[PDB]
Amino acid sequence: NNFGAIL
Amino acid sequence: NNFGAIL
Amino acid sequence: NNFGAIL
Repeated sequence: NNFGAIL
Repeated sequence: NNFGAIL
Repeated sequence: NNFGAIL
């Protein structure tokens, strides 16, 4: 799971 | 899991 | 898991 920014 | 920024 | 910045 992603809980931040993947720029 | 990602809890920060992956720029 | 990542809890910081990966620039």
